Amino acid sequence: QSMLAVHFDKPGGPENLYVKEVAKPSPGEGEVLLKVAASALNRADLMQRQGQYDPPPGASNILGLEASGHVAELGPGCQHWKIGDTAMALLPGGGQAQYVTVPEGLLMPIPEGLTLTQAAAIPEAWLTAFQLLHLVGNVQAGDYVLIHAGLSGVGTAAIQLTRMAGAIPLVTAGSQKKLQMAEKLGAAAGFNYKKEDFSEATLKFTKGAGVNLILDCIGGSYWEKNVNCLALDGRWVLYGLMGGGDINGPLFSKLLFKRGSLITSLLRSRDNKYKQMLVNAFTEQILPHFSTQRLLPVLDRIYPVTEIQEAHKYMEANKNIGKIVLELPQ
Amino acid sequence: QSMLAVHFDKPGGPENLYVKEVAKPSPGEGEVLLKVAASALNRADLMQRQGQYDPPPGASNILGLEASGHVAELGPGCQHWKIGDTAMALLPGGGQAQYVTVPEGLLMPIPEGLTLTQAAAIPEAWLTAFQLLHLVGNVQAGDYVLIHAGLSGVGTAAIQLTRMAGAIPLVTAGSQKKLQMAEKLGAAAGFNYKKEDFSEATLKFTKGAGVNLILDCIGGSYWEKNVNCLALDGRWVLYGLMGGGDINGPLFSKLLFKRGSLITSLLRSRDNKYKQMLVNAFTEQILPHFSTQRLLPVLDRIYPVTEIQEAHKYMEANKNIGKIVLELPQ
Ligand SMILES: NC(=O)c1ccc[n+]([C@@H]2O[C@H](COP(=O)([O-])OP(=O)(O)OC[C@H]3O[C@@H](n4cnc5c(N)ncnc54)[C@H](OP(=O)(O)O)[C@@H]3O)[C@@H](O)[C@H]2O)c1
Ligand SMILES: NC(=O)c1ccc[n+]([C@@H]2O[C@H](COP(=O)([O-])OP(=O)(O)OC[C@H]3O[C@@H](n4cnc5c(N)ncnc54)[C@H](OP(=O)(O)O)[C@@H]3O)[C@@H](O)[C@H]2O)c1
Repeated sequence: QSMLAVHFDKPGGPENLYVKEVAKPSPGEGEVLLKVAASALNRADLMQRQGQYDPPPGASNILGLEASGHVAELGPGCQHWKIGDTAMALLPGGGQAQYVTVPEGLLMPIPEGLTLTQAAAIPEAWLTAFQLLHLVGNVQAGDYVLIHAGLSGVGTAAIQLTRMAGAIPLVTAGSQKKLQMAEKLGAAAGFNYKKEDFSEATLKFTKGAGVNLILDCIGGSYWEKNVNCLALDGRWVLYGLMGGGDINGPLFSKLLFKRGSLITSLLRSRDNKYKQMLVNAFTEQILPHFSTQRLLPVLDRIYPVTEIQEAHKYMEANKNIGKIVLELPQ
Repeated sequence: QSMLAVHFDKPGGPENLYVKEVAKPSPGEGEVLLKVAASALNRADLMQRQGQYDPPPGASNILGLEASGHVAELGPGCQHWKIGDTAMALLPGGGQAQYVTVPEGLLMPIPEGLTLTQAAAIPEAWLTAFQLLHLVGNVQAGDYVLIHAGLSGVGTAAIQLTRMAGAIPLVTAGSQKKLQMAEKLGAAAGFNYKKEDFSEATLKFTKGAGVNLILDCIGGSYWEKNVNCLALDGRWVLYGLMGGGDINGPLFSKLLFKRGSLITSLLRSRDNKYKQMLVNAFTEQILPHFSTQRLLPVLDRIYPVTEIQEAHKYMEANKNIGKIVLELPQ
């Protein structure tokens, strides 16, 4: 069989996005085929669509870093999961489509009480936020954590995970509205990067001690401000370059002066061993809290997958607060 | 009593250095007074003398980040150490003098068989190298470790400690001679930063995988080269800014692409708790290997403390291979 999948022939704007009848993949050894109910947009999608962000080698060229669905088929050497079981997955790509193969290790249960659509807002944002906060930035209770793009899907995951880890989430965002949501999800403070200097506001908030952890998906444009409000021994976790990757200035002096760590994370390009570790770590540590202090997947808009174009337009606009989810015909 | 101590009234060149009769300090609570036999030069001394590098608050304004000597007196509340016991210490300053107080936790035994003078070449270089390699850069067996200023005192410590940890030390240095020493101390490779591009040579040596750990005391001037030859997941340990602290270019893109960590270490500015931890860690893990695969303090020149001027001149010249040690009249 073939399947319906989000597709763009040439990179460029959202205009290039359509849904196409494409080859339904086949489970290789040790993976399941997920019949996707929903996949969410990630920023990676916009950049991949723009042709800046080629997918990882081995990963499928189809958009979609995550998917919730039903275990359709099973590859050889499986393994726990039944054919029919609803699950969500972190994917290296291929989620904005009706099927996607997933190594069963990365399949996560859909938390009791959540819809497939809500669950589609979890894998990427939350495994990343979790990766950033625990594995990479090593957040401890009492840490002040500065979360940029606070109402990105990752941002909104991070705010909550920061709280869950007993840490103090400070967010930035470019919208009055977004900050309000951030506060509603647990942000101890929200700074509007268009309206004030988040560096001076953070030091204010932290009584000059600064932040132990910066989750930075902006990078360059925010670098001076970031190192400035970094605490001594502060982990500065760079995981996006929305504000460019260029640096011009005394980053080394400034970072060294703060005994700073500029730790970079990518998750998409990681190997299975790492993702399974993360996903096992996440499944044990974080996932159960989507049912219970309860973790809330933050969905902004749901689109049918045929409206991928308008979904990308919408995220390109930075209008979304948390996850834009795309629903696949079944 | 007063004592003879290295001193500079105004910062500037080595010309400003003399030995002066200064106040002999008094052990505060929980510290010992060390009668210094030898102290070594560190680069910190040249910068402190130049007035770039003020000493830590609380620390003495006298040069000398280390000292070997004899426990002269004991403060109240001691934790082990007797008055007369020979010991060496990591110091925040005050070592290039006839006495210096030290929290007994930072006093380390002088390895059986080493002279006080040789021991004076250990604390700083080796506690730093150890800090950099284990606590900060977390070296594992099999790691390729790129050590810049390979025949700095730290460099020469690091080469050996890298080997001890089962890691592969690659060094850079600006001297044909220095590389030879580096090889003699265990450097798997030596690159001459004046004669070749250490980035292309390192990738060559590492068959394109690059280095898991860069001990970088140069920083800016070497940054492009450094991130270039960094391995995936590579810790880039910045602990000096000899080659400037300015960055101009896509460090973030390049680092993020390598899932690099730019981790900065300072040791001088650390609190006692940290230094004791480090020193206990070092004393348990590394110190015994100065007697036994045997760790060799690398002394280049010994000067009497009255020749501090010529010692600083000598280090300012980058002529030293390993530690320039200064001996104090007794
Ligand atoms: N490397 C990894 O492991 C990994 C994994 C997943 C995602 N990411 C990255 O994490 C970030 C968010 O991902 P997502 O898909 O959840 O994001 P999203 O849903 O697109 O939200 C991102 C938000 O970034 C903010 N932003 C954009 N440009 C900015 C700028 N120049 N300065 C300040 N803020 C800016 C916008 O909100 P406001 O301006 O209103 O706050 C935008 O809504 C992206 O950089 C993405 O590339 C990284
Ligand atoms: N932050 C900390 O925790 C800490 C603690 C102790 C020391 N340090 C730092 O570690 C470095 C070495 O300390 P040390 O006292 O052992 O050093 P040292 O005895 O002075 O040796 C340093 C060597 O650096 C090399 N060098 C100088 N400028 C350079 C440049 N622009 N490019 C490349 N190489 C250059 C020179 O040798 P070649 O050019 O011939 O190789 C020089 O001999 C210094 O940067 C010092 O500040 C840091």
